[PDB]
Amino acid sequence: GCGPGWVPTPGGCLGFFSRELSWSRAESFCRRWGPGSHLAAVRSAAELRLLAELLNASRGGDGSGEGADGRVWIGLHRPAGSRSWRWSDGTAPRFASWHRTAKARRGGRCAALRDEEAFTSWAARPCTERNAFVCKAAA
Repeated sequence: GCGPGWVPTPGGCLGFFSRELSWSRAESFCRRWGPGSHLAAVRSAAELRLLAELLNASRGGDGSGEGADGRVWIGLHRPAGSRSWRWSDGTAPRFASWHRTAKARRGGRCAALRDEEAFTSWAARPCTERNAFVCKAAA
């Protein structure tokens, strides 16, 4: 039972926010909803499809929520000093949909879903970049 403005996903609720914030500020914003809330982690292709539907908003409405107009921050990032990327919600890596090009895998330590392919892949962006974002409040 997700509140107004949020949609169901396995294990919790998704919430898209159009306000543009740096990765860190977006992650903090998500954490402010309470324990278990973070920038959304994507654990499977099925989960990504639900996210794509929410962000593209090509045919679906509830009350007062539209779709994303650009790249969207998600919970994957590479802390300074670490060689691998990790999800901000504590889940171990299991699924990844990096845009398959060398350029999309460099240029920053934070990942954002791309609007180019209707939110089906993500790329590395400067963590200071201000982008819209999506939170997942896990049960």
